[PDB]
Amino acid sequence: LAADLAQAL
Repeated sequence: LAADLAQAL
């Protein structure tokens, strides 16, 4: 999940 969110940056 983290990678799925962190992509925003």
